[PDB]
Amino acid sequence: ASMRVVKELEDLQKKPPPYLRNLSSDDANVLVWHALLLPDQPPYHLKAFNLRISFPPEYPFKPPMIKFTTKIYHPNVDENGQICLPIISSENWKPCTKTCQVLEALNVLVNRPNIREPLRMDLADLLTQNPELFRKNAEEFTLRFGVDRP
Repeated sequence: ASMRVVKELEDLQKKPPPYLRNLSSDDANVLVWHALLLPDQPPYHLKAFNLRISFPPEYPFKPPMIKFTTKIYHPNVDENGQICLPIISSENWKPCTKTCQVLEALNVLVNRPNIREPLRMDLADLLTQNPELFRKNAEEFTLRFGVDRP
């Protein structure tokens, strides 16, 4: 479990995707990772967003758990950094799924909001109905809470 996680960790730190920075495991726990996500989608591209990836002791039979620690204003994340990400839901989780694929799909989600099945519906509606107003909302919130962009 820690054995699988460490090698996944090493492989990603060595060859990171461009949208993933400061990938490292917690000072103490090897089954918790932290990373900055760098969205490209305005206005989130102004800041970087830190996330906590937790591996359960059962991993890879059980799916890992991702949350944002940095606050983000987004249709698909709640105020506590929670997300619905199919690839790591229990319904869908497959032990042969790697963490890099999890991270890829999260990057996709952040970049391309799912308006059909959102976490924050008002936000989904806003984004469909007044994209420019959404953008102002997300921007102020990004600038206010975002980690500086590398």
